[PDB]
Amino acid sequence: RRALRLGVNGLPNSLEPVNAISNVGPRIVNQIFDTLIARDFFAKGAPGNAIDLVPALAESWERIDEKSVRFKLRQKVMFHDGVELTADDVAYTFSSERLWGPEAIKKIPLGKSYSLDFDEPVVEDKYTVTLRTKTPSYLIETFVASWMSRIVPKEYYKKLGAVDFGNKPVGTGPYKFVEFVAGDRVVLEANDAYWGPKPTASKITYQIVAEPATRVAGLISGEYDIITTLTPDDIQLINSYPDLETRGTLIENFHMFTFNMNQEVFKDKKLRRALALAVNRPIMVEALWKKQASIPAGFNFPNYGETFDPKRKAMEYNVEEAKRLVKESGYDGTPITYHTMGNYYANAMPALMMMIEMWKQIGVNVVMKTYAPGSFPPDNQTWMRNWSNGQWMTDAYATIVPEFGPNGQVQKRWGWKAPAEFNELCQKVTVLPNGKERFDAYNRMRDIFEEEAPAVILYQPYDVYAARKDVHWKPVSFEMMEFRNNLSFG
Ligand SMILES: O=P(O)(O[C@@H]1[C@@H](O)[C@H](O)[C@@H](CO)O[C@H]1O)O[C@@H]1[C@@H](O)[C@H](O)[C@@H](CO)O[C@@H]1O
Repeated sequence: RRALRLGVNGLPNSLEPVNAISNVGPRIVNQIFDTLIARDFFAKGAPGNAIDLVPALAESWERIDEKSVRFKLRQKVMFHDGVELTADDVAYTFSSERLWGPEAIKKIPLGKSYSLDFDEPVVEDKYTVTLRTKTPSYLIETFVASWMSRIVPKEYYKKLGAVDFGNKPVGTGPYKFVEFVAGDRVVLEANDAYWGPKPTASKITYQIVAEPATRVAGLISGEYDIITTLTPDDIQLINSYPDLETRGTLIENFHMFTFNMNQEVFKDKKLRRALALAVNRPIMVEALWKKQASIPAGFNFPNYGETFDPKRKAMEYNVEEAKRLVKESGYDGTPITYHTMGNYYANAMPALMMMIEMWKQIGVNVVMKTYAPGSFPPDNQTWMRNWSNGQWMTDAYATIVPEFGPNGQVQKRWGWKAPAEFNELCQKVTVLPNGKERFDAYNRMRDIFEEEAPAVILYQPYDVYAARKDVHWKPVSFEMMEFRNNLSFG
């Protein structure tokens, strides 16, 4: 079989699947591991955006009541080191010890804040396990299909510990670990003992090429089979080569900028709001995205299903109100830094250059500060920074509650003093079933989010890849690459 060569924007600092949650980790850990339930993006001929959930490590499952789901595990599934998958591995994956309890904070810093209100799993037998929540949760199934729920081997993971496991991962997935050179490459090889569709590449190499121009050159020269994280300005050149093409899709993620609200100038909402109200998103979408990016009506996305609000108004744009907020905030004209890891995010620096000019027109002076991969700056040296959030559930709970809620990092680490009402609503939507009360609570949370501006949503990126026409592979509407029954050569 052909070896697959990928030129990527970046690499995660660990292959521990929860710590690898980012724009760059899932395309790798999706190959090493499996989940109990998987999303089939290609269900019923869909162009990589189907919402259908299908059996994966769980052959079947059944919701018992408002807070428990029983899973019947596929038998004779082997981890890469030979160990057979059992309910004990699944129980460990979703345990207090490894994932969501207080002891897990050191190993998986965001484990607890991104998890449901789990109770300890119950192992019924070697192939039967029940996942439970202490309080009602109708999100167990969507959680279990998500990037939080890749199944790790209990004994091997405990032996190494989360850090060393992150450098030598073992999973049940179609590709097994070969090597990891931090900040340079990850190499995987075919797991020919895979339980599902057999791997079609002999090897996969994820080679970091941080500068997108160099990545495009690598595809043109024949060094890479597929490249990631391009902008729509690269489409015409790549498609001019008869043996190459672009493959793009709008993904269930939003780009944003956010603030270190421990900094004096951002403790209060006024200047955060001034900066938010001066962003002309449609002009950025036209200039940098060739109309392909999508601007959402607040923290509100169609993948939320029953908790998506299609009637919501656009996020405000008001240059004159922004000018008045700069004056009322007492802002004295001092430059404010905005950190970016180059173009880790497609259009990060071009968007920042536009926003710097928009902010100059309201009297705020912003300056770019770049940081290298793996060297995220110290928190107290950051003021503004760019970020993104993958919308990882078929529900509005994610990402507003896990990221911006009372137990989340935006309030605890980055100092957002959220109104008490916002936190009360976060607690309510966590346990309520779908209905008018829950739907209205998310809309009020969205309104407070826009009023407070702890972050400023820019748009959903149009994720552009480029590939050799002789490498058959279709993108999916999420920040990952799927190769199961979706990778062939010739
Ligand atoms: O690639 P990202 O946008 O964010 C990562 C961030 O996690 C990491 O600290 C930083 C330094 O290496 O690099 C990127 O900015 O990944 C986010 C993730 O942080 C978030 O938890 C998830 C759900 O909201 O969405 C991702 O897109």
